[PDB]
Amino acid sequence: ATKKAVAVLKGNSNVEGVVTLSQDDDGPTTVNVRITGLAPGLHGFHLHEYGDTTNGCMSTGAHFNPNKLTHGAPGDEIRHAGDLGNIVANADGVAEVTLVDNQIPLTGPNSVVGRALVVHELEDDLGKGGHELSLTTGNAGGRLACGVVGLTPI
Amino acid sequence: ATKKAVAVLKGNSNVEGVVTLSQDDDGPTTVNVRITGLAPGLHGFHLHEYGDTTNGCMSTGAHFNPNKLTHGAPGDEIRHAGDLGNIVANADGVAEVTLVDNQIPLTGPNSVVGRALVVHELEDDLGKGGHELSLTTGNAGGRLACGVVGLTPI
Ligand SMILES: [Cu+2]
Ligand SMILES: [Cu+2]
Ligand SMILES: [Zn+2]
Ligand SMILES: [Zn+2]
Repeated sequence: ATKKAVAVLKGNSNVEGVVTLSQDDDGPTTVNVRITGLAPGLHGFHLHEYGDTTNGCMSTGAHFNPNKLTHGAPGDEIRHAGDLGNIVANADGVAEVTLVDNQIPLTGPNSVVGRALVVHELEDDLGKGGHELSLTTGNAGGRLACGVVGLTPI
Repeated sequence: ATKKAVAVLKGNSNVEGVVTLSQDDDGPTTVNVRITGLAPGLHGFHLHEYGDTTNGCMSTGAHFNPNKLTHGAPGDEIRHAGDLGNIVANADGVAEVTLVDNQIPLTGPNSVVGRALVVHELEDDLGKGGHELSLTTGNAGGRLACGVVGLTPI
């Protein structure tokens, strides 16, 4: 029983991309990321709470965090539901990677359909940077591009 | 049990807009529309099945139609769930209006969160135009702008 979703990422920058998501029943969610125009290196990549882009990517609110935990790495016990970690942009400015995660389902109470994905200006310090913002945003800086998670045919 | 959503409509031209949606429990959905850049006159306004904008507005698929009926006016018995009728653009190209509809909930099996709102080039003939496309699309022509229905703070 596969369900599928997609986010088209755009912003007030030259960064663009498409992210596809799929899930069987209540299993983990598979996320295929392809984003262009990125500065080579690490970029924070998160599922934010709201699929609201009225005033740009800041309208999407904070990292999706139904458990009221602090910011961490995807592999950590302590993390936000939306904490997908970093993606790596290559020398052509392309990040292309498939991630699998268990806190961003497409069905049920914590469904991320209608929320938003956001790619960030800076590396996500995973809560370990010892910076003022480490424990909330990973100090990932600005929101280069974002898109609402929408349903797509199976 | 209040729920709210929003769609930010964008497309290939200067037509753009913001549509807010709200629903208490499982009652009707109130829809506040503001769209600019329109040719003065009538424009079809529909909720399409998919929140997929990978191929511009065409990838949003057909009108949301969980009951598999033919295309109609919002007040008709025989209509698509997504059939919200026409909106009227004034001489300045602005269409601002509030609609209430009972087939576009924000929760449940027929929820429209993660689907898409689309504003059309032409008038929706409401299935009565005696046209080849009347009973599917209302012969409403091209898709000027569209946006995914995303969650927004209550
Ligand atoms: Cu983020
Ligand atoms: Cu339509
Ligand atoms: Zn976080
Ligand atoms: Zn229709």
